[PDB]
Amino acid sequence: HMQLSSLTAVSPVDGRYAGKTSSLRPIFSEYGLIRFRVMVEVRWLQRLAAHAGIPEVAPFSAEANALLDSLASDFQLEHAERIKEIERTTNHDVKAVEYLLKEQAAKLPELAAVSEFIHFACTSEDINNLSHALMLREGRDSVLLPLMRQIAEAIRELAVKLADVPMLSRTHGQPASPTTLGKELANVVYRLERQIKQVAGIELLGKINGAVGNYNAHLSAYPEVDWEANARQFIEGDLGLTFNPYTTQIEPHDYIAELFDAIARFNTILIDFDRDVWGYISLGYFKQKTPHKVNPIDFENSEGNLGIANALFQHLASKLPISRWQRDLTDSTVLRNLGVGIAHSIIAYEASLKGIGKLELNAQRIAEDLDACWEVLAEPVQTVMRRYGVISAEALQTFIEELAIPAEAKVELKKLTPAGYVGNAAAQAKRI
Amino acid sequence: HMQLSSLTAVSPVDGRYAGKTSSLRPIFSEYGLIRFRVMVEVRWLQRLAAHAGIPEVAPFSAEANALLDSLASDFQLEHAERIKEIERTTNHDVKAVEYLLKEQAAKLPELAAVSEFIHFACTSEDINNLSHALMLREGRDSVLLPLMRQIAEAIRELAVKLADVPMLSRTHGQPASPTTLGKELANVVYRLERQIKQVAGIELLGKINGAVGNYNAHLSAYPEVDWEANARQFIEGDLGLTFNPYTTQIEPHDYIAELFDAIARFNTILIDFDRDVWGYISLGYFKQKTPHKVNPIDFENSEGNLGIANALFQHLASKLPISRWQRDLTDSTVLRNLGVGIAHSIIAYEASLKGIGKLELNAQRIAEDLDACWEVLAEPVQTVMRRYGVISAEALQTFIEELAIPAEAKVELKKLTPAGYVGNAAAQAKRI
Amino acid sequence: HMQLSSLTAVSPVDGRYAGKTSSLRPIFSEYGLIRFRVMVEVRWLQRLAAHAGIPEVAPFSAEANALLDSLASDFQLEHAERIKEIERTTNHDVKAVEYLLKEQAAKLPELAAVSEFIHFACTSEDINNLSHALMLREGRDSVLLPLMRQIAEAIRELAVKLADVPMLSRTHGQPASPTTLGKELANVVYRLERQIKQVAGIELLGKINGAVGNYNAHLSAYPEVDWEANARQFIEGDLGLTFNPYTTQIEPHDYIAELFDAIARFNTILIDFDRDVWGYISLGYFKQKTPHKVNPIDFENSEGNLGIANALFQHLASKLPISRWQRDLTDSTVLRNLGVGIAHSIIAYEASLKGIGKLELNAQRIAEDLDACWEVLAEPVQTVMRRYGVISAEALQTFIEELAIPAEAKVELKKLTPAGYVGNAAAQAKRI
Amino acid sequence: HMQLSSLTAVSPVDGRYAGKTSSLRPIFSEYGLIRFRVMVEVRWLQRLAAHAGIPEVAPFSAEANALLDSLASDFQLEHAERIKEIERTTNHDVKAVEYLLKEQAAKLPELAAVSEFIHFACTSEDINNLSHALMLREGRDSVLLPLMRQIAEAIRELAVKLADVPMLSRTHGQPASPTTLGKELANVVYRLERQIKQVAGIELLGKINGAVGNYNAHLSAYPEVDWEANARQFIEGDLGLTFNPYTTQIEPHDYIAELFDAIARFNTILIDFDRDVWGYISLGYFKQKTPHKVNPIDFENSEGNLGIANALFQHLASKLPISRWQRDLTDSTVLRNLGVGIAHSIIAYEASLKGIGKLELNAQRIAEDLDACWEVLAEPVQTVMRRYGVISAEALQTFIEELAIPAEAKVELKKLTPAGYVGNAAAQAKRI
Repeated sequence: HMQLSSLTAVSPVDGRYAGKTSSLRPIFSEYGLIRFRVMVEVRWLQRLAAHAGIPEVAPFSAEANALLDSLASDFQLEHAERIKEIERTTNHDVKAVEYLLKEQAAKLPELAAVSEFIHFACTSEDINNLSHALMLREGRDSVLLPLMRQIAEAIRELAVKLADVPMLSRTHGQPASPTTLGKELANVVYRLERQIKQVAGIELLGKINGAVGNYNAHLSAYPEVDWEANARQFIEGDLGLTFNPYTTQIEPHDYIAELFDAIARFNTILIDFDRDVWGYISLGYFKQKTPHKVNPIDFENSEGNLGIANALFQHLASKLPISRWQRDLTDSTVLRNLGVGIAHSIIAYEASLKGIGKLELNAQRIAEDLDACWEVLAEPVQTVMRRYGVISAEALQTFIEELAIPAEAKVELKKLTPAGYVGNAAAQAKRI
Repeated sequence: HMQLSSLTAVSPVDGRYAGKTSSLRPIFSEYGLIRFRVMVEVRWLQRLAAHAGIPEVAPFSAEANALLDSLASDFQLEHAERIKEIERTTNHDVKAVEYLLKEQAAKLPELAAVSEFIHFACTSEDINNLSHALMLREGRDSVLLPLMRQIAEAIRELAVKLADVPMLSRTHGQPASPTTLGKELANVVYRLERQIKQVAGIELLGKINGAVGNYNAHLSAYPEVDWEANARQFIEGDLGLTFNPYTTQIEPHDYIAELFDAIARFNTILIDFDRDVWGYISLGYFKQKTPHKVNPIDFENSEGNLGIANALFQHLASKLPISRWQRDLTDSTVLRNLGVGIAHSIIAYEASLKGIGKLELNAQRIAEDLDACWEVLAEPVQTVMRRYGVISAEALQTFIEELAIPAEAKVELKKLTPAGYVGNAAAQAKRI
Repeated sequence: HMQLSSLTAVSPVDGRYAGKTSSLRPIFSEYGLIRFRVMVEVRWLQRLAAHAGIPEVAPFSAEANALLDSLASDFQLEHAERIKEIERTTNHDVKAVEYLLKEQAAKLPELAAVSEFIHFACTSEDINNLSHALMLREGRDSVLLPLMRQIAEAIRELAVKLADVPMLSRTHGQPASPTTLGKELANVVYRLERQIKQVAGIELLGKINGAVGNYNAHLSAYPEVDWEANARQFIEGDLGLTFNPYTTQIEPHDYIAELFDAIARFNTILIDFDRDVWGYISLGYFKQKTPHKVNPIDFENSEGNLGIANALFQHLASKLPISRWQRDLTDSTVLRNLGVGIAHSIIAYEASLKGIGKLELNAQRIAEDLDACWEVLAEPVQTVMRRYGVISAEALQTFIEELAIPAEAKVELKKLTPAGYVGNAAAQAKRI
Repeated sequence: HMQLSSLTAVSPVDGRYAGKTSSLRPIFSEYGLIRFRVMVEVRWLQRLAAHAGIPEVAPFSAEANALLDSLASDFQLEHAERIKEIERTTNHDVKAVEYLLKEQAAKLPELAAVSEFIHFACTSEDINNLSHALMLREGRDSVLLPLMRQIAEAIRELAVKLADVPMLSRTHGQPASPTTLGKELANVVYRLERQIKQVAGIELLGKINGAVGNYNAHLSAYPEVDWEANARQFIEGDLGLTFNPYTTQIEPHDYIAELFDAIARFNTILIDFDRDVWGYISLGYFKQKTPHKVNPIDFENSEGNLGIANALFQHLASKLPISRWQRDLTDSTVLRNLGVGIAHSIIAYEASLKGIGKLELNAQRIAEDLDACWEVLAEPVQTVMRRYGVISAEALQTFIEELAIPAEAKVELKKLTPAGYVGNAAAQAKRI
């Protein structure tokens, strides 16, 4: 038997790439799950204390709220370790959270007096689903989106820098009408930013409604309380999530599919970018900074990890929203992997950022391919001939002068070179 | 060699289920692709005719517009057959569309005079991408969304009808706090309608910008025309699509991934429904209308086709937005399958609708399971005991009377039966 | 409503590519399913006639066997059309096959006398599973494997032809130790032929054992007959398939997953080849026969169709072998698509063959890249230095002469050029 | 920042399920990769020492082989830690292995004398591909296959125990001809054992041929050595793997797809079993040992993990065998996940074994459903009537006596009960 460390970890998420994924440890690990379960339970008790229709839980003093707030906003590793020890006796992970809170409540008579209202009328999935939404919110807002925007801005900076650099296009791998290198990078920024907006806009849904979605227990004890209004206030007001009014025992997980589908679309664009840049490197269009070749390993590591991320995202999106009758428990183990596709994504984003920072233009190779391709000028000549109802630089001057076009058109056509035939690529690139 | 018919078709889309998919023949077949290519080319010529900066194409008479409008809005099978014959000579499908329009333009001297402006400055993908967006728009709006809404409304009608029918819940397959059958159906309506809104809201993106995205040819012939403003007017104003300002030779297909991801999420909810209903049938909770068992074949046929649809949607979403450099042509053959996942979806939707229409409540079996499960009343008794700081119908009356709870609580608790312990399921179901 | 033809077909299997998939119409269409159902039923009746333990069915005369053999080995479209008409009354597809055979048996008093033994003791899935295995056998052996072997042999011919052509290798897109173009093609042949052997070796499993796998009905009527021995004789001896002794109502479909996984592996190698050849074309290493560029469209069409084929193969392999309890009917509709992944595969194989036939070496471009890369000779110099314990052609001659290596080694090292540094690539390529 | 432990690990492979996956730490972690790289390098040096055509490396003394054998067969964590420290200076993981071996060789003048032949003529992928094959071999043979066989034998034991227990079948969820519970379990054993044989039979392929597959460096230094024969001897003879004679820089990874496809097929059968058992539990056919319901959580945890395993297996099988030209490096990061699908598989296998061990027959519920379904006897009555050319127990006795069948048939038919109508299910189950 070998002790666990990054050297011995089976998955490279916590192994080879442990340093790239460490920002997810407070969020998606069992520690993070425990952290958010504690937060939800604490806030639920505070909600009952604030609710005048639940007189059995009175408003808390500053002293009692200080203790509760410390558990919900300054959670310590020792609390999670204690919950793991408690779970040895409860054989149930959410019940262990309840008992930790009961142990903490025993420190103050004011909290001990209402210890039986911890988890009041709740089912385990009331705590779990809100925890998952809060985990996804923190992962999305504090880790994933910042890296996504860093990629977009890094590519934008290069697109503007290279906006005026003419470059031969390749369609089906072969010469095509010219563009600029900055324009080809700007195209990627625009696609990535569409998906960033979609990722940021996904509603993160939560519920709190008891065993099967119908507030049965709540209404047996407190028939006069509007539990649906309380649930919406708790979820939207206290927790800052979006309310899901119709559920079974579980929140149905459609929004997780929505979020993972959006991240996967961002990742697909980044795969396309990683492969195109690998190709530009193979052509010698980029070189090493400070010609020394640039090794494309960072783009390749990114590409490999994005494919794994997307395979996990696709599976979770396809499988999570199917649950037998009022639920089966297959989702419990699967939801322990909410951070794994995110981990492979952020490994890839860091790698793509590292690769982008190594890129320096090799203008000589770019110009070499463009000047060797005067065939790209057949298209503008044909289009000008077509307007007026009608290869080498030397041949172009004699051909154009013999055309039945206005002399002003011949003057501009005769000045045409492959590097000049870029349309409005540069203006489009500059304003990305 | 065997002649093609629905009996000999290799794919069941045009074979066994030809009658279920016939509404897609005007849209996603090669006929539909040709139809929309013709429409785009006609509208492009009309756009140039309306554009004062393109004086070489003057506004058309009513007579000339009548001919053009007939091709763009009353397209005939004979025109598509002629395009297929022309393609034998052009060896190029978009070029065959151009030649058909040139043949039609030859009928009127006014149109013949501008025949060289058909396809002016366009690349094949300018026509193809707009065609694909228009195909997806018609398929989504006229075929897919109506069926999706029919499913939601059919389930809503049953949910309201059955809103008051108490039913034992099953979590991990085993008895749980009761609900109503109508509530369990209402949950599905709510999920489906979220995805319907997402499907309807996807932007269908188009571009028209020449060979590589930079208007190179347009600007060589007409340097003074604002071609980007013209493209947005054509796409948003004339065609009613959403403009994509940054592309390569192809429109990058991210929006197709967005649309297919949304349809797939709807389909996942419907798989979940098909399987749950199969389970309710297995329990005998539904019977045949007009007890005669109901055969669940329609739900099973739906479930099978939804899985195929989603596999195709996932592949197209994952693969289409990756294209080498300024494009490779792998997307051309793949985009001929835009209607195939939609076809399997609508086969499944029709089957689910047929199955829903066969369902009739078997109240005896539902009540039998509920009355045989007094264990579900432990939860409300525990919760009431918990509020006040504290199985059979006969045992419940003696147990409750011995509790230290207010007599008003004992009166309500003693009246508890499994069929009565439904929380607010009925009110939630009725307002779906 | 539009009449069905290849122009109006929704799926390109029977649409744009109808001419490429027509060889599957006798096999995987509803016609093919019907054809094989008839074959199985006829052979089953003949098996009972030959079985001395079933005296109620006596051996058939030559006249009666002539009629039966015509249905089982010279099946006509009119019989399938009649079965479709009969199905309008039976509302059951296998029952319609039974009634067609009863109608044919009515033509001869000898067959009419035993018409009630058509389908004797069978369940629908006894007929269906054997039909599916026979469909897969004919599709694999008569269509798929011949095309797979054609690809392997076409690449082999080019590998041997080009075995001596030195070529710069590219690892991570950048120059690496040289190989020969023929060697790089030979590598593909070897991989493809491994998968061909695996495809050909899959056992195609069948069963015939009544409603749930236990011969219940057979044993009630004929308790003294060894029905398991009869089933193995029918399946292995009469039909030439492999016997599956343990099933439920359905044959469990694991072997279909085995077969589809093997075809998918062949297809993955072919995708890799299609993309590598697209790359060699982009480098100008191949040109058009009879330099004129070769358009790589055939490789791109192949690549696109292989991805679709593999997505369908993966879904059917993953979903078919899961069936609720003694079976659910979701497999029935899915198995109508057995030929669809095969269809996309053979579309791709034909396209790859067409592309291979267009390839002609462009020796000038290949030699140009090799001579411009003397850096590849650092590896052999280092290795020779390492053996004995120790860039340009002019610099290499002076560097080698100063080394403390045997003079015989310096003579061979000084003769080193990039095009000569190919190891044993040519000998490996020639013997593929 | 949080220190890594099982509590803080992002992936549940090394987190919640660390205790279930610990047997993979010596194999698939970075430690395991390093361990096998060291083994391959040591054995390669020993191969050169044994090769008379490489006189520069003489046979090793017992003392020198003792040191080398200790590194290759008694590898210590401290060696892997040292390699990680060395990698800080080399910036290259395989080069760090080379330097560790050079440091160890410095301990003995005999080994120091040939330190420059460590890694002689090798490329990094020569070491990596053999390491991967050896990792897969140990994972398959020492961890995966033993658990797979444990599942098969555990189900076999229950199948034989329950071989005589009659049970109503359910097809499309509804009553069907009876079977025995042991027969339904035996069906699973047979399917699982077919896949076990396939998993065990996959060839694990290796190569050792330098930078691009052509032995370029080897032949420059030792033109007279048969390096292909040496490679086959090393791989098949010294390492016990299967030789792959045609590769590029990488071994192409087809065999990894073969292995992962086979494991995935086993896993699909186990998903089917997990779901069927969940269903039998929901029906009350199994209860808790020592009626107390059995909670199906172990089957649900298994089912969830099998789906994740298969998604990873499918992705690696589909992506690994595609590598640009003579290779791209996307496979390097992906191959760090070789153990992750295996980890989710063994988590699921342990869970399924735990669930199987909790199952105890509830004969009362099984008999209750069977006796309430006399409709299953229509099939045997119809079949007997059909042989001779022709519901309740009381109605069956009067109906059978009125039939024109031999009196011996009526005596056996009149004795028919649903629980007796099991065909040969029991004999098939007993011999599994």
